[PDB]
Amino acid sequence: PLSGAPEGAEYLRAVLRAPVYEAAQVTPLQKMEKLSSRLDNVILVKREDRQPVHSFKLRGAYAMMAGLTEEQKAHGVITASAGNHAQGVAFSSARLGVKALIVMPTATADIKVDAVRGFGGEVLLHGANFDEAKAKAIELSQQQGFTWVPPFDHPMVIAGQGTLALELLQQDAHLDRVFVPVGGGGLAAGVAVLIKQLMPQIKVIAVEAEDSACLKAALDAGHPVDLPRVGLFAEGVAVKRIGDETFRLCQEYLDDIITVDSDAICAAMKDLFEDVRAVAEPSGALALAGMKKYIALHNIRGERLAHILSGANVNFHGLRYVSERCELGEQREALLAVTIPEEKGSFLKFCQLLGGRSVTEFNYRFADAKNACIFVGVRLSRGLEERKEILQMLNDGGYSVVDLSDDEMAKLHVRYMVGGRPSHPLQERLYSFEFPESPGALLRFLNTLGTYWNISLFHYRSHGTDYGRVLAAFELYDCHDETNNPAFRFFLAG
Amino acid sequence: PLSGAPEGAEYLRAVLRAPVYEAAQVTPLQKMEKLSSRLDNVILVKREDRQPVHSFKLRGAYAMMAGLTEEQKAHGVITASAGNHAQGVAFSSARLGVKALIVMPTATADIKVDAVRGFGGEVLLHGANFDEAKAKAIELSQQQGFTWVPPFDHPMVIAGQGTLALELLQQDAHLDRVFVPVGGGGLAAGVAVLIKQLMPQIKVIAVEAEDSACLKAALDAGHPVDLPRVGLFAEGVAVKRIGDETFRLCQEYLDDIITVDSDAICAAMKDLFEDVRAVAEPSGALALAGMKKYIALHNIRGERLAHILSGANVNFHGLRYVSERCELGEQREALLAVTIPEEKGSFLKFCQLLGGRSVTEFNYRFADAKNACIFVGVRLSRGLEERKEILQMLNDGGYSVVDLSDDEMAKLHVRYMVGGRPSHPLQERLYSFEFPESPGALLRFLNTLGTYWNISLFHYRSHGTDYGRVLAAFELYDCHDETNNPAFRFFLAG
Amino acid sequence: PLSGAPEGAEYLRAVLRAPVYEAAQVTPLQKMEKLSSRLDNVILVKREDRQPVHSFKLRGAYAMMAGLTEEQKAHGVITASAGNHAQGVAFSSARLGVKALIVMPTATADIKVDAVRGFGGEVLLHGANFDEAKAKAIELSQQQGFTWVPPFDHPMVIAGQGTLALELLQQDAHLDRVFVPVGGGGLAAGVAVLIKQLMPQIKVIAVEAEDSACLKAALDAGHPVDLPRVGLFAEGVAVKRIGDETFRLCQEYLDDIITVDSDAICAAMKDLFEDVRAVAEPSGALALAGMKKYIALHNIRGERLAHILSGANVNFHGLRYVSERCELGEQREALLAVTIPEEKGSFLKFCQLLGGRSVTEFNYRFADAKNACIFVGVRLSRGLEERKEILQMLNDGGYSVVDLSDDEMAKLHVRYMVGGRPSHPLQERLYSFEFPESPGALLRFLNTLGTYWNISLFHYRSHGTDYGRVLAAFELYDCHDETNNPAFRFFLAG
Amino acid sequence: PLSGAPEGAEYLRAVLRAPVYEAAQVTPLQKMEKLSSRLDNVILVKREDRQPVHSFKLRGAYAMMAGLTEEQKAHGVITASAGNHAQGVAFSSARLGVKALIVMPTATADIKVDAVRGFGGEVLLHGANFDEAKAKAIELSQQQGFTWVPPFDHPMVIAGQGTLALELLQQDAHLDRVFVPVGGGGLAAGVAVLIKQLMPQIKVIAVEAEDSACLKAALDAGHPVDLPRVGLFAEGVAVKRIGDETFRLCQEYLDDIITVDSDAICAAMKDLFEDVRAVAEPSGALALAGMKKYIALHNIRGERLAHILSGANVNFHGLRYVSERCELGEQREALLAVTIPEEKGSFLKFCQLLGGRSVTEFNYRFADAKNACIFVGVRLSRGLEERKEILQMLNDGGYSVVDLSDDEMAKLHVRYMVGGRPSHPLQERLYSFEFPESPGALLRFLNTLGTYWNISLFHYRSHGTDYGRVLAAFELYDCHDETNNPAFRFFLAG
Repeated sequence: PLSGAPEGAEYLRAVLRAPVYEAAQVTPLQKMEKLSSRLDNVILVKREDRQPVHSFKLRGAYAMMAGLTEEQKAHGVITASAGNHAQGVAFSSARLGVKALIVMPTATADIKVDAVRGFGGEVLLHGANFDEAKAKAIELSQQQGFTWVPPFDHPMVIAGQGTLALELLQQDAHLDRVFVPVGGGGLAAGVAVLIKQLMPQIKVIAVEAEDSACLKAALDAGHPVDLPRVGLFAEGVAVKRIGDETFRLCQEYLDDIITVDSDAICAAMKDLFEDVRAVAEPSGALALAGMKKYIALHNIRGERLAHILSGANVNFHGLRYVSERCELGEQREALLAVTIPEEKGSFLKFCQLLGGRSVTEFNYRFADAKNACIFVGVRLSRGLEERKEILQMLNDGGYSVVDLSDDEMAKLHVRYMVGGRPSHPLQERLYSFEFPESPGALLRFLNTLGTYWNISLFHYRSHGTDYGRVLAAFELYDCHDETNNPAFRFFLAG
Repeated sequence: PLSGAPEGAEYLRAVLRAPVYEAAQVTPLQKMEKLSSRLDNVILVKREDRQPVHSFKLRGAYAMMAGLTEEQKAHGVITASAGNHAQGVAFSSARLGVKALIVMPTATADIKVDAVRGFGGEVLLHGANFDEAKAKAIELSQQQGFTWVPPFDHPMVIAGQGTLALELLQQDAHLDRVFVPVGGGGLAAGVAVLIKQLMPQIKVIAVEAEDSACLKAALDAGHPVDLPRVGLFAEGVAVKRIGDETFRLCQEYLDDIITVDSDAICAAMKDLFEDVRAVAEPSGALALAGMKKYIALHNIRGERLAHILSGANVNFHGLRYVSERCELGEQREALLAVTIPEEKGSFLKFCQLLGGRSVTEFNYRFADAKNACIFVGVRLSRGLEERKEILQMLNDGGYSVVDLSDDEMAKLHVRYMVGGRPSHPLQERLYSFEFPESPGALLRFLNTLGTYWNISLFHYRSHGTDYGRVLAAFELYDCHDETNNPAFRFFLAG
Repeated sequence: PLSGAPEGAEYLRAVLRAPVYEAAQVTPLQKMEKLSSRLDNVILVKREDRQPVHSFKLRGAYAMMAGLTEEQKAHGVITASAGNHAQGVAFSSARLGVKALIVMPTATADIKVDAVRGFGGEVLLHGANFDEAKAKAIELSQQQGFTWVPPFDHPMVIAGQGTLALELLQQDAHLDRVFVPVGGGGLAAGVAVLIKQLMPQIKVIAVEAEDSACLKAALDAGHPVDLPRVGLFAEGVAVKRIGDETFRLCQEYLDDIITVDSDAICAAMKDLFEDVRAVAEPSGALALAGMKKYIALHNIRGERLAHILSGANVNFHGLRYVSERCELGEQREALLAVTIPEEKGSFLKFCQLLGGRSVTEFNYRFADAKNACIFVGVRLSRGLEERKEILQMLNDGGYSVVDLSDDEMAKLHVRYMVGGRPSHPLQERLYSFEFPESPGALLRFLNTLGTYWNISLFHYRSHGTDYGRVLAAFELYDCHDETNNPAFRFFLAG
Repeated sequence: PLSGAPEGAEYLRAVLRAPVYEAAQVTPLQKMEKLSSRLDNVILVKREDRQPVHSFKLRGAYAMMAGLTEEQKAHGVITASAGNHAQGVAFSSARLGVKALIVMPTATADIKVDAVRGFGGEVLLHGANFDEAKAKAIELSQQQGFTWVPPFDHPMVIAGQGTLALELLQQDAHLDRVFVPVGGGGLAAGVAVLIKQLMPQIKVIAVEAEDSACLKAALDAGHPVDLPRVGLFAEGVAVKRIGDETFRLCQEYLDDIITVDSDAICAAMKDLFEDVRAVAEPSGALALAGMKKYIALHNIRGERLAHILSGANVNFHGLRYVSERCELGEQREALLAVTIPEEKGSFLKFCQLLGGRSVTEFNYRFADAKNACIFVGVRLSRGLEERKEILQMLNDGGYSVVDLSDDEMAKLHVRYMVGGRPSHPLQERLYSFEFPESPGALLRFLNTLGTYWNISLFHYRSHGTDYGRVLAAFELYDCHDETNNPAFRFFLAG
């Protein structure tokens, strides 16, 4: 049984002896083909999302729990967590045949609670926050003799995580460098100590989120230190203080460290989905984000580089924020302020020039009696090249257009704010419409709507798929009368 | 070699003889634990996204291509597709050692083109649309002797898809019913003919998208018929006419058919991600959406039910639309019209009552000199129960609140339209702000901003994670002066 | 639950549903490369010796036992067997978690008893013979409620054995014919009924030992019949009466039957060891022996032919008889009666002509004062061709030699009988010798022994490896005085 | 590329990088249940007979050949061998896509030649012996540029063999000691250097055949030395001189060495067959024979001990010698000199007392007119206990019996020599007989034969199975007249 501050050879022995395959499985090491071509390196991903709990954490939990005494196992284990560690402990306890109590705050989402219960753990809801949940777990440990299972700061947890690197070196014995995400440091400590026993020429690089960089803080100070604040986007690495034993190993065996911001994590999440069709949680894509930054910083080319996709436990709706952040750094649409006359038919005449393109925004509220201003978005497939062709076509067609595609406020805020109330109150009626979405679908809708009615409001927000949905007001194809809709009355009526 | 209209026993023999495991692999059959508990059935998912091309289509393509003569193989194969069939053909041709030409429209996204090239196919860009690409492929087939590889309407393609059902019946020999998505019918034809040879008591149910229901149309008419229109949300099943041979088999061996709308497909995509952490493309989640509708329609309980996750090739950014549609049928936020005085400090005083909750929207534009109206969104974790508690707390605090949470126009349109131009022009300056996102973060920002300045515009749209980003205008923490921003000038300035 | 006389489609369903992989495993189907080349067919072996009990029998036992009711399982199972069925039942009961009592005669070898105990069965030693063991098992079944597990005559046992054919047809879906050994008929019934449901064009041929041919007897009579006698060489098929339900299926679904003698089984055992390095028990090589006979009888060429290596439970010492029988049909040695003078040095002079060959026999006892007769064996590597060269060389050297290589009595008996007592009593002393075995080793020993002593007895029996061991008597290199050895006194002394 | 005399860390790196799984496979590590119980240790066998060439040798050959330059690979490889190394080289060259020439003596058995050709090597028959074959291979290496592939003395061959130990330590990370057979030392060098890098507390023990102990000789001298002679029973370890580089590693990293004789190897071969139903060639069972000797020498108990079953390439007929040697150290039969009167019926009356036992020998030739002496063998199942019961029963029945069961000359020689010529010439006729073999079968034959005829010769040699075969002569049930058989005339006639 490993205790205290083991030597490197002792950690190697414990990694080899850790019975993790009673619960965990050997996960694939896959080449990222598109990113490898773009970045001129062989980039490999270690797919720990393929574990039954969708993260690496069952490795360390099983290794530590399997190493307990028979009396400790008879008295049960306990931890405090609503996340990946809780699932790892619950699953391991089902595989070992040991009682596991997991304490989580009372406000924990039911889906997280049932996930842990489904893996085999007994759950106790207690506490206004994580700190109160952990205090209760520790008190129950004292009163009832449960053994606390730590998320990272324990030699047997570290040895368990080290089994991932023992697989890695046998799946590609020609690796040059390995990138590892760092929360409390158990994964990085285990990977680094094992690699440096077997193939010490391999470089091991820690990656932290810049707003949750407790390892970097500790390295700068020479010892663990508390972060005042921790960003919450990447939950798995949202750790304020590095572990004592994980720090000892990371300080000794890591070769480098790099930090990245949340938008870089977002772009790495999209990379992983496009290349290997894997969803990574933000902490699971952190190591790739660091690798990409490191490749550019050091002009790395021609090497074999691996990162750990450490987990996939992210809520489906969380991917909307990630995609919205990725779009800001991409060129998927043109954003235009188009000034056209307030004459009936002008909207149709403009859209006729857009032709068979996918319109993503077409937003307007009456203001000036002479000229309407429309916020127009157009899907692009060829980026700036295509944006310029649309601008040139609109100019050759005699339209006054201001390009807003690089306007940060348009991209971040104003695209969600076009509309509001008219300059003076209008006698208008309000209608919603729906049509199948295809290139030219808005054009054909406007052609059908015609010129008889003066439009005083228009909202159309489309991702380019499925159905287009229009809100329009007219002064005095599914279609529904929305006149005097309460939301209109409070925020759009004059 | 199967030709024409084979008997059921001949299809069974061809399924057993199809050498698909030279390219495809046996995919897992997994229990959906959460959905099984909610719907009181054992619900199983066949994970064809685990194929190397992330769909089932390599099965039929390899079986057909492996069955060609040596001279046909020497002259190469050809198809027209930018999607899952193209990848299946390209991958099979690399495994068989045969030249494959794939013709795709010239406007095909580069990522789709490189995916096919990466699987081993030669790509020819030709045509303004799919029909022109297919005409060129057929002409090249005539001129140069390439053998056309059809996406569904061929007995050896059908037999190849049938290998999926041969695995299925050995992975759970106690299944009650199997649900299958239908595009052109090759998958359903192969699954149904095989199941009815081996275990005919199993029910096989076709699932179509209601806006792409060519099998249902053909069943109603008694023969294949052209759909006038096909919805494009579910690309893999966007087929206007059922196959001749697939129709013969589906008419004879299917037990039922059901259709579903796009929002049901969206909800099934979220189900699959939450239960087995798999991303399905819309066609890949179609069968589950049908199964859920069928369970309710027929009060099915206590049965073992399987569906095919047929593919995972959906663009990452496409998940934003899916999530936005899912949210409309859920209770994740309260939407409020809050009327508060136009006195400095009123925004802070209201937010102080909201306390440590996650605000998702806080949007305002000056209108009336006496009362401001704010569009407020609040994240919920306990649904309508929690919504009512917030309403009651706001009422007990003396605020005039209109609940907009069930207002379809607020949910679909007005939440993207609050702002616009003031009732008269104002002397104002515009600033953007950013702060780390956490419960109470907007409150602490407003507390810091203080009461010195009269706010005339406020926009704050948050998913509740990472960083909060505010746009505010003031009449005469990262912070940037945005005064006279062009997007503001055209759409927000008075 | 299958009962009575199920239809073919019901057996197919039960084969698919039999949960055999909780105990048994998918076994390899291997090409026999050397035999395929010699016999001009693709000959494949299904390796049921790779099951944990080294025979197929765990398939049927697990399928039947898993299908019992909860009350039957609670009361336990029982059978009577000291062989492969006992092991199958014991192993299945350990996997199912059910009590299994196995009754075996009291004289059962300890190694068979401990094998069954080691697989997880409780063993009761009872009875002077198998019939008394079975009567006790049946009585215990009545008194204590154990469910009898039959070795073959039960629909669920048959369905269990059928899983082997379900694997077979997926491992080579292009098979032409399958050969199956028949004891009581459970294996053949299961294989035939399954194959004829899935690929009825495949021919299924039963193979019986000619001295244990109860299926052939039953087919000739039209119903099960008792054999008066059963040969005991092939224990697994030593069955006097075909099963009732196995007969029904074999009569309906088999295409042919063939019988073979024990020497053919012996040759098939050697074939299997030489080609795939597998040891088959006699019943496990029976199907191959039938296939070889069938190929020649019907001039089969160019086909894909499979047989079942049904078991490997044969005692190591049993392989000596098998090898000795194989040698009689081979040309591995020349056997000679060499008449040489009774002059000191004649043995050495003859061996000097043999040179560097491996002598297998060199046996002599004084008889005639003028001419000695030696029984000489010589290892051959080139068969009759080499035999003739040795005869020609001996004749050119002036020796009188009678070729005994084709003498059946020399091969079967007299090679174990050369020696005995001299024509009159001699004053002799007896010595044993040992030397390292190599070509020419006997020659070098005789050269060292020299001509000083008159040899009156010589025995040397060598397999051509390791050490040569000589017994010699002389009238008045390890070496031991054996004079007045008791065995010499009773059987060799004059 | 490893060259010269690498450090331990360099060998570890090369073991991890050796691409052996392009040809070799991970082989099982199995507990020997019966031997573990008898010897009070956990005894595990590493099953290298499961490689496609039925020995470990493809590991080292593939690792060395895969590491050659492109030009070396283009010019081909060569070796000289008719055994396991030849197969390893031939198979590797087929997997690598490289020409391999294997030179073997012209007298090599066709089955060995075709085995190598079947694995993919080109074979050249050249030379009167192995030394001439090797000289030709070396000359062809010089003239045509083939790269010589050595059987053991090369760092990349050693690293390849080391992959076996890398599997071993992951299959049981709690091993105490590992036993390894030693021919030229490549296996032991690779196993020892790897184990001592990863888990140096594990003891590694070399096992040599006492008559082929070139490592022990080299250890005693301090450097490689030539053995004058090498025993040929264990072909794979029949090496006269240890390798230079293998010696360096074995001297540094081995913990002990032990030697065993051929009979111990024989007993280990039987152990392996009885426990795991594996056939080992003599070199493949050598390590187990050493382990058994080591356990007794050092009173080892309670440990986890592994040995390498290094190969299974032994000819089927070679197992007869192994079984015959094992029988000498066992108690499977009683051997008796029974003196009975020369009165018609005496043979029948004696056998009637033997009853239903299995007679293995019943041999007689007329000598004294008053008393016949019979050589009688009886199968035992309860060893000395049962032998004594038979002796006591025969004595109580009034027979004069001399126990020959412990007589080494009876067991080794005289059992093959009872018969010969009568004291004076007799008028006799000779007949052969055959009957089904079962307990009491000889008794029933003698009862049928009756008392009418005076028997002057009787030979009956049975292994107790299948058919009993009698030769008998009578003075003046299949049955054939053998009178004046030539073998009788030369060796049995008076």
